[PDB]
Amino acid sequence: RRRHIVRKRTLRRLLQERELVEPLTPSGEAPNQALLRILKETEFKKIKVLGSG
Repeated sequence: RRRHIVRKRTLRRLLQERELVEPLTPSGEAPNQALLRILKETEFKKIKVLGSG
């Protein structure tokens, strides 16, 4: 234990998603949206927090 995030039961979906979303599909439709939702929903969120000091 260290942080607060579902990892034990999560990996279960990952290990089971090896025959669906993983081989060709990284997360879903494509990575372009992964970086998009990350960079577009965390564009300023992560930076403002990371550049606190």
